[PDB]
Amino acid sequence: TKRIGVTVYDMSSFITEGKEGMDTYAKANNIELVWNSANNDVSTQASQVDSLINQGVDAIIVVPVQADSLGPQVASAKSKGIPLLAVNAALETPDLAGNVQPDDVAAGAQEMQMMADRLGGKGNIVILQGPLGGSGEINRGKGIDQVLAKYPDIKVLAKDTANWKRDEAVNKMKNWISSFGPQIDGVVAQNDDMGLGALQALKEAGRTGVPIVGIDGIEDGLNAVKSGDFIGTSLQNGTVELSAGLAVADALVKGEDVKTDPVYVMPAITKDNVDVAIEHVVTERQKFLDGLVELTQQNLKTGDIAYEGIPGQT
Ligand SMILES: OC[C@@H](O)[C@H](O)[C@@H](O)[C@@H](O)CO
Ligand SMILES: [Cl-]
Ligand SMILES: [Cl-]
Ligand SMILES: [Cl-]
Ligand SMILES: [Cl-]
Ligand SMILES: [Cl-]
Ligand SMILES: [Cl-]
Ligand SMILES: [Cl-]
Ligand SMILES: [Cl-]
Ligand SMILES: [Zn+2]
Ligand SMILES: [Zn+2]
Ligand SMILES: [Zn+2]
Ligand SMILES: [Zn+2]
Ligand SMILES: [Zn+2]
Ligand SMILES: [Zn+2]
Ligand SMILES: [Zn+2]
Ligand SMILES: [Zn+2]
Ligand SMILES: [Zn+2]
Ligand SMILES: [Zn+2]
Ligand SMILES: [Zn+2]
Ligand SMILES: [Zn+2]
Ligand SMILES: [Zn+2]
Ligand SMILES: [Zn+2]
Ligand SMILES: [Zn+2]
Repeated sequence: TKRIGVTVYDMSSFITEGKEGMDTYAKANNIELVWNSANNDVSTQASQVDSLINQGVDAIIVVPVQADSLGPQVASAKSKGIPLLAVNAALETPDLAGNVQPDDVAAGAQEMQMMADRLGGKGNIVILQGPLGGSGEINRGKGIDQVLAKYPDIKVLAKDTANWKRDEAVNKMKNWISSFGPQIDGVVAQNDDMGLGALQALKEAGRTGVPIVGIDGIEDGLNAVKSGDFIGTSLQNGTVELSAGLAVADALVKGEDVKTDPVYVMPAITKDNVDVAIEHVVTERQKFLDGLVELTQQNLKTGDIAYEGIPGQT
């Protein structure tokens, strides 16, 4: 019956894994999802929101390219009575109907603390950023910086974007390897994909054993934690977070009272608890998806949208 438009920045690993959860929730709730991807382009994404508005969908979910963007489109949707939500990354507009977000400051702090823990408080790092001007790099950078403020013997030799993408990260890391070589003691990657690119560049330079930390716990990232290729990650289960977003959208379409700004807190993932994450995200995906609608409705009650039973969670 309900038609809910989705425009995402790109089909990243996180979004790709999460789409299955969104689509599972939609099918269980009589929602047709209109999927669009903006391939990392703000104007494309603006055009997609315009189109969804023109189509008269019941609600719109934006996973934004840029935080400072889409003002006219979000004001249009609001003026027309179409609930528009930001999910997964932030928008600056005051007109959102819902706002379903990770705590990216916390996640950045957590990854940097994992690295500081590994290094014993001393060493030289490089930092791979998400797309500049997205809330993910802004907020993860703030949390990294909060932790760097405690460690005078940790030095950042370089920081740059690789736009969430593995192969950008390989090329950035190869330039830093040619500049700094074995002065690089660790890599803090703002997502797992970029950390895996760095891993590949280091391998091809003949370096194994360099500490790398990520964020997301995508399939390949969890496997990297299990194998020791990463020191840790922070779980951002897209099946969970994106389905939570859709559930807030669905409640707004139905006129129900709902918490419209729940926060997804990413649990730390290490070799101690990576098995369970592997079951949910890698080896037992379909069993997890069979449970997802129920998990989502329970968690929308507690507000604890990240709960999935990872060791360490409440
Ligand atoms: O670019 C939007 C988000 O910041 C992004 O989807 C991140 O949450 C994710 O960690 C990237 O892999
Ligand atoms: Cl994937
Ligand atoms: Cl699917
Ligand atoms: Cl589907
Ligand atoms: Cl791309
Ligand atoms: Cl306004
Ligand atoms: Cl912690
Ligand atoms: Cl802590
Ligand atoms: Cl993956
Ligand atoms: Zn892409
Ligand atoms: Zn699948
Ligand atoms: Zn699907
Ligand atoms: Zn453009
Ligand atoms: Zn902002
Ligand atoms: Zn307004
Ligand atoms: Zn916080
Ligand atoms: Zn911590
Ligand atoms: Zn050193
Ligand atoms: Zn920035
Ligand atoms: Zn590659
Ligand atoms: Zn190569
Ligand atoms: Zn994956
Ligand atoms: Zn809000
Ligand atoms: Zn919790």
